Amino acid sequence: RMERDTFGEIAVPAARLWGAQTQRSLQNFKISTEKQSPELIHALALIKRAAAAVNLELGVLAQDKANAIVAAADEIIAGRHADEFPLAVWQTGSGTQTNMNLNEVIANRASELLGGERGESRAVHPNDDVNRGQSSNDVFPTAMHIAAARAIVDHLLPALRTLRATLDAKAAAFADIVKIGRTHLQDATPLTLGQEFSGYVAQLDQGIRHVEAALPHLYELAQGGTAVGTGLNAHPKFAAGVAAEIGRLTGLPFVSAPNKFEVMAAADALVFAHGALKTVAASLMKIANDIRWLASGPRCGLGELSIPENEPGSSIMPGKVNPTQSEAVTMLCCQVFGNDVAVNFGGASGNFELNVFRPMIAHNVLQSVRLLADGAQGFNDHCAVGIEPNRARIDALLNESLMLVTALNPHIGYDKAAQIAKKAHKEGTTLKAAALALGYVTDAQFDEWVRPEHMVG
Amino acid sequence: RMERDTFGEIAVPAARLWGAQTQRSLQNFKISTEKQSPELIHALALIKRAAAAVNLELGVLAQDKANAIVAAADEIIAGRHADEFPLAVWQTGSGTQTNMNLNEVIANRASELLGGERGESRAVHPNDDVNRGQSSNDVFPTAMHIAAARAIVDHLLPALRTLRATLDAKAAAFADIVKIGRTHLQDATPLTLGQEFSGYVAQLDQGIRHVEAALPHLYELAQGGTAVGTGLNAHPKFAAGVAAEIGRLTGLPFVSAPNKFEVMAAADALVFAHGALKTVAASLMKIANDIRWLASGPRCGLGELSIPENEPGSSIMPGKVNPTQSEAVTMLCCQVFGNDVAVNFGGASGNFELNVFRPMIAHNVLQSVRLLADGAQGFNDHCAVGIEPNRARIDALLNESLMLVTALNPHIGYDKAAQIAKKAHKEGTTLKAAALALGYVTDAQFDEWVRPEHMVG
Amino acid sequence: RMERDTFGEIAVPAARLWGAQTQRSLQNFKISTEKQSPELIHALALIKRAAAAVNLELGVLAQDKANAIVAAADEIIAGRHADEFPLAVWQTGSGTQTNMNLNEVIANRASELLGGERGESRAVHPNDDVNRGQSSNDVFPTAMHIAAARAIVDHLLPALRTLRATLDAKAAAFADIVKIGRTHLQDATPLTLGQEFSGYVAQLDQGIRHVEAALPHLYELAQGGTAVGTGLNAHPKFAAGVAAEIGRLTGLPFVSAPNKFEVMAAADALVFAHGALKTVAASLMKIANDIRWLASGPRCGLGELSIPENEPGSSIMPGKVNPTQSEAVTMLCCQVFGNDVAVNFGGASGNFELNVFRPMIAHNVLQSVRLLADGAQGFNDHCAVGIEPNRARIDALLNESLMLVTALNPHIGYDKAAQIAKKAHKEGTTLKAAALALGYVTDAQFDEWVRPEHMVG
Amino acid sequence: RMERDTFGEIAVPAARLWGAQTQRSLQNFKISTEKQSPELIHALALIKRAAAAVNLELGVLAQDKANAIVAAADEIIAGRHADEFPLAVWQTGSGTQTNMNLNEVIANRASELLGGERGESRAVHPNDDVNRGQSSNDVFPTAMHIAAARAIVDHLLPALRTLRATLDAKAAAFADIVKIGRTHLQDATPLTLGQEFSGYVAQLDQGIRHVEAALPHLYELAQGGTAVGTGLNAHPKFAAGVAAEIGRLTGLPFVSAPNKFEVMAAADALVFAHGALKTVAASLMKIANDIRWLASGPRCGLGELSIPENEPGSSIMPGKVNPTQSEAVTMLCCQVFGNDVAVNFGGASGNFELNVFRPMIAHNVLQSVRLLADGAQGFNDHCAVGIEPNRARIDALLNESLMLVTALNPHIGYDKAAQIAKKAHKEGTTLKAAALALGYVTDAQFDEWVRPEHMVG
Ligand code: NA
Ligand code: NA
Ligand code: NA
Ligand code: NA
Repeated sequence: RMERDTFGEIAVPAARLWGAQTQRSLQNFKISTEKQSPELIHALALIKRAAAAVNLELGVLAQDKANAIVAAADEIIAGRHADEFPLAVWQTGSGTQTNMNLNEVIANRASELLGGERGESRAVHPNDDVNRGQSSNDVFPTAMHIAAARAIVDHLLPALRTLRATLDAKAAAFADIVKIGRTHLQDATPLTLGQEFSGYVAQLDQGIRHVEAALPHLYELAQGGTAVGTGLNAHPKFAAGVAAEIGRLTGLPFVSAPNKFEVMAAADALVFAHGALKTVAASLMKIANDIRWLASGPRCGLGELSIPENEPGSSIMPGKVNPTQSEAVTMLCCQVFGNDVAVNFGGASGNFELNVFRPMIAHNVLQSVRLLADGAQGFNDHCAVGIEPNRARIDALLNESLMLVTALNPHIGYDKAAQIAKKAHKEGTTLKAAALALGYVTDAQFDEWVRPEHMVG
Repeated sequence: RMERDTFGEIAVPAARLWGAQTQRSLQNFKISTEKQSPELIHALALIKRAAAAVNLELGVLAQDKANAIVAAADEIIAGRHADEFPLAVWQTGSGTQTNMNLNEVIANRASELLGGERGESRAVHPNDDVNRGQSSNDVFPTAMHIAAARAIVDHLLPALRTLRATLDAKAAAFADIVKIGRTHLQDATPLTLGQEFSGYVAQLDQGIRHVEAALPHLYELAQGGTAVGTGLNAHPKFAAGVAAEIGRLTGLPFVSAPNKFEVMAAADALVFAHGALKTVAASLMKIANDIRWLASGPRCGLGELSIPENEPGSSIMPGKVNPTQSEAVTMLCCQVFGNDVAVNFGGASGNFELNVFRPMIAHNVLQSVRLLADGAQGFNDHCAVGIEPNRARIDALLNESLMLVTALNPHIGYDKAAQIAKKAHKEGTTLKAAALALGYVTDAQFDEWVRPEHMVG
Repeated sequence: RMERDTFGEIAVPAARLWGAQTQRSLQNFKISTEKQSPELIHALALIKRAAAAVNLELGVLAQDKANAIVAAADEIIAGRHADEFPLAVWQTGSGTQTNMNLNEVIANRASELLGGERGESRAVHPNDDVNRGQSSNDVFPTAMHIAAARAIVDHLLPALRTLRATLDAKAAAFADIVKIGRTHLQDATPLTLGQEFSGYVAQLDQGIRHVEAALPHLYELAQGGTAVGTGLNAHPKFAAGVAAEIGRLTGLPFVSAPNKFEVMAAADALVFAHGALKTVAASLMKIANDIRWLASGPRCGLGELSIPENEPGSSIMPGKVNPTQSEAVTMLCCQVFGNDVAVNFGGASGNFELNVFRPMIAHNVLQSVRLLADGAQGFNDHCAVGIEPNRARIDALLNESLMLVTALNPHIGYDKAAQIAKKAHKEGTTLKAAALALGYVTDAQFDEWVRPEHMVG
Repeated sequence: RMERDTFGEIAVPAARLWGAQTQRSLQNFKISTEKQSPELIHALALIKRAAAAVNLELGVLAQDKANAIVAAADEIIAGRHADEFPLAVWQTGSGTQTNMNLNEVIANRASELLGGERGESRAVHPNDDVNRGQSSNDVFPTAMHIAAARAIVDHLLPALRTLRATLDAKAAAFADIVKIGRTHLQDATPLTLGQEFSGYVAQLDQGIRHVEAALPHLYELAQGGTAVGTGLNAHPKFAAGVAAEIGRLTGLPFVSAPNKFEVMAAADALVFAHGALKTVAASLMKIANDIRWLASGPRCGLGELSIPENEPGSSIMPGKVNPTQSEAVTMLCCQVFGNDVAVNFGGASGNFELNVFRPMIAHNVLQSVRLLADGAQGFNDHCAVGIEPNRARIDALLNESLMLVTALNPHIGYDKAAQIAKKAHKEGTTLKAAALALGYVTDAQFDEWVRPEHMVG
């Protein structure tokens, strides 16, 4: 069919629900392959849903149009129009082209829901009805905040809490397994496997609190600032009304931003939220790395842990288990670190009344949230829940090390203890063998005095 | 149908061409939505094509299988199997799961081409035939290098050369337009609009040479290193043969890497290539920014340039032209900067015989190439070719500035010249008006002595 | 003099207060020129001061030694031993060499304070007295947290609050100055200069709250974890005692870390704090940029603001004022963004019981704090306090723009309003001139209907 | 004494050689503690030396002044005026304040060398003589290029070549030591220790070539572009003359930049050079990491290598050797990655005729060069030259692994080989023990058939 905009008319495939402007600009920006995320499209649709409800309640929009717009927005949110959003991330820096994409798709679909047709005859107008009371300039920042906040609360925090619960159950189960510490990669003072795991659990607790610290600023919505922040041409109740309705729809305490200029001229809440995300990435990197190192072998590595084997091995290559989950996590943590830089450059580069690096900022923040959430969940399900200690190997490393010699200090003094360690080292023997050789400690004394289970605090 | 691997059997949709391992691991890594790029899948298929040809020539693979494998690989390369590669970037760090995806799809399709069926009855074996003489460990590094090099030569360099040609044609056309320089954002010494544009052209020339400097290392292929770099179990002629065949297929001087350990244990060629890409990003950022600033207005900005209007305006809002191409470019340049960090962290994090951050490294490098290439092309087509000078505005800024006062220095000395500038500034007048007021310069003298066209070198 | 360690003896200049190990390792790490910051050295000295007091109170350290150690630590904190800390940042990753530097300097100086001598005869032992109850492994993380927290509270937050107060006083003063908005760099809807400034103020408020959100984790101290986190060989009251004493000394609510493993195996609090710092950097970049752009000229820029001239101009080059403070700030904001990446790579790279990227992490975090604090203060003092509006220029841009045409919409309808704007644009005239020409609006009507002061909400 | 500038007079300590402007602006920029590097100050002095010589040769500068300026510049270059350059990096973005610092110090010192005095009576004028024919705008870019190029050629490349030679001598010495490979951290196919080391050597060769690829653009000098690139007010022979003289002084092929606008409006050569530097950082990270991992223990790590012990150990803690050199290198590699981001943001942020992020860009590039050069040298001297293989441990890991089972494939087939590996794994025995138990291979057959020395290509 032919759709129309202020430049004229243009053919749009009958099967598609977008209009003139989307079609026109689907030719101006063949840049790469990244498109707006479903999360972001859904957040935009939620704003359109909320605006229709509020505009109905205020008496400025007819009920039939309002209801059809709400129903169309709900279909988008339910995932039923996956193919109607074809535009690139690399577009207008305000996200205008994508705002128009929502307006046109919702107008065409709402028109069908009213018994009408797609295209120039439609009863619902993209700008005058779907976009009523809004500007591209205040809609897109609003959608960024909503998309990021909901992804954090509904996807990331629960995944982190699940992994935390698992590692804490493992910590409890491993509380009595004494192992050799490693500092600088070198044999060190003992601790329990449970204590080491309790570190990971605490890192997750800290990360969860840091991420939560990003929410209050994200909850502040630009909607109602209109073109430049002043609220010119907005209905006086729209800002508060839309924010309350978004709150009702999401279950989260969204509020109208106390300073519209700040949340339009800048995307600082996304910069800060991403700072929290890269803190989680640093923790997950460490956790994932420790686990793959501790499970390395089966015979020329550390060998302290066994992990589940996800993908089929060789039969000739037992018990070679590649730590695929740790590799996926460590890779995505690198991606989060890169994404932070892209967000930072964009966030820093606002000019005057509007930051126009927005589609890129949103693309990165939402990707980072998905990566960390799915990564934590997958690592939980396919690795962490099945971690097992190799108890004999752990205990052999512990007792064949040189590190337990400090237990002898009270009983024979530092110098003789040091003398035994040096001799075991030089000769390739156990501490016990060297201690017996020097005549400094009987077999029975060694066993009574050298108790790893008493050396862990 | 039921397909089988060493863990057992698993259902695969009849409509799909992949096998047991792809299907199995399409459930282990539901991480986010990023999949391997077509560029990378094509480079992998090219290796399989080359291996089949070489293995035929060496006499180790039957002609019928070889021909069917080549034909299947060609179909993948022609874009006919877009839906047969469903795996995430966030997978095995070696890219093994994706190597298996190629082997299985090509085996199933080659089997059809031989008159056979998909699945367990197939005549072509994914590992024993499609993967003959190869390891996942040496295939994936090879494909990274090929994908990056071809994308650079076939996509990025031509786009950069096109933009360079356009800006140089503009430089020539604007060679006699004298304008006010700006340093620190402040009014400064004059230059021509052509000279300013010649800067952009030179930045593109420099960038093209820097990017070309990344090619020789990318041309070095790991193929033939097998599991750990030694070439154990490779046919002795395979490494050289495959590299020559990849050379023939691509038209580029690919060679067998002189040190297999280096191109397997590290992805340093990709790290370096991405260093070149972020240099281009810094240049494009500057170019894109200057152009949008110089075109800012229509009345409260700089106003020196007009740019084409891509997307329909308002009718009420002439001549407001949002610089959409500059916004797309500046955003993607931010993305390239982030991508560099992700590449760097991954590149730095190899252990012993294999770097296993590879799918992430490849994802970023290939994205950056696409962004810069399509970005440069779009900026060319939709902005640069239609840049026009606002000649009256440029000349008004020039002659109403305070900067031309230095022309008077030889004729009345520094102090009187400085005296005129200070008076024009204080009084809000032209230099000429102040010069006449002080009685230091006649009207006729001003016009004879103050010649911007002689102040540009 | 000759000082001694377990490798033997080594000459130390008589004029210096350090000992064998510092001297020895002042030759092993001639890497570049960066040394530990005074902030970090002071935080280390504070720990030694606190340990001495606590160890005295517990009865394990003699009063004379305790008092001399406290007095020596105080001298370091007062800045009296600036030349006694010669080691590089690029040292042991645990900061051990620097811990030893504190122990040796304090031992030698305390020995002098007791009537003794520097060197091998000293009454105070670096390890057995100054380092009593401590490990390098738990001291350095403790000092990182203290140094970062105090620098945030005592240096950065007050500087940010001072700049915020100034910009808010400016906002109030400029509340009635109506100006042209700019979105995408293009002329847009009006707002007041005060409203625009209120955006900056709100960004600072947000940043201050985000930075404060980093403090609780920084307040958690590793001290008492000893070698690997377990607290082996620590006096049972030392951890709580030292944290309380650091609290008393600083006025801040430092506490013993609930999980020692987490704050030793990782530096995640510093990663998060730096995430807050780079959020402030993104805001300051925007603020500093807007101000220099708005002050650009004097005649070929935007020209809306005048800023103080710090450094002497030319006399021939009035009124060229280079925005030096904005340049310093924008440059240091770039540095903060880089520093974040270095912190992130280090933070992510802990192994097992100890993260050994610590001197580098600390160097970056503390540099970023200093840069942002001194930058905000300097920008306040030398730029922000003296910002003045160029009222005639602002009002001329406003009224000579095309943007005020929307005021006519209610009185003559959109189409005629749009018609006037298009004609002014095409002809190079004011809106009023075009409106009179078309006979759509009288002079008196224009003035009554087009009221910028009513178009700002 | 009192010195004077266009704002008036100001006290300068009699002991210091700088003048009014340096003193004045030593109060405007108390930002943090970073000052211009000696490398950069020396490069600036070299330009002043070259300008004096050229200006003498052209007849525009008196011989006595020229000679005194040259002599003063030489003293600065010889390191004799370390305390005369007190300004911060965080200054004018053009580096003007630092250009003035050189002009004033050289003028005052040259005046002394002519029999005159420091201060207002001086015979040599900072601007009119020391800065003759130059602008701050073209001097600073010139000095950045010189400083970076010389640091690369004279400091970094030789250090990299020294480390490369050492690791290649080690590779040769270890060519017959067969060891277990590791991929994904897991036991893998064998290779020689020499082959593994040859990887590191090849990474260094590649890095050296990549760094060399940055030199031609760095050799292009802005000097002669004057204020905005046009060369207005430059002597027509100055650009070529100064570049030739800098070439003569340094031994390097410096040339006048073919496009002055490009090397003034942008610092793209520094962006690219830093891209090369971060490639070297990725390689050094890997090398340094592998070595510390391979030397980890003495008993609960990998244990394949011994490294020199730099700093004194414990006596009680043999043979615990912390890998301090690897820690210093890995930390500084993180710093280089961060520095790249700061350089990139600055490089991307030029406006119109001048990039004014220059002191920050230079600070980072020159720091990265020093870190990598001193890091490589220190790692060479204090680690690499003394690396020794633990031959018994290497051979025990090899022969007690499961990996050698593939040697049996030709002699008993895959299935029986796989059967032996599975049994050794399950039972905790050697492959030989399991092979004998199953009756599949005699003792004599095992030794004849399983030859690690034939499994390395
Ligand atoms: Na003793
Ligand atoms: Na004069
Ligand atoms: Na109308
Ligand atoms: Na068999």
